[PDB]
Amino acid sequence: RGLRRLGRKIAHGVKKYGPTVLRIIRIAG
Repeated sequence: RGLRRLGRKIAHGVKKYGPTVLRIIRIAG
């Protein structure tokens, strides 16, 4: 769980979260 562009960028924070943040905001307010 390190990748953050090789594949873990498009999803992550949406597929598991719902919104999209995380790998973009990594905050999710």
